[PDB]
Amino acid sequence: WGCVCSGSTAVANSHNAGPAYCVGYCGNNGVVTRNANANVAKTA
Repeated sequence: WGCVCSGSTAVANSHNAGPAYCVGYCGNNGVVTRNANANVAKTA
């Protein structure tokens, strides 16, 4: 189960995806962050 969110846990699981899929919820923090997120899921 690889699901990350750039806010809270309630929203993190709200979207989710799966152990086979990788999702990285980003915002207006920076391009780097948008990548770090997907990095935590893609690996999860």
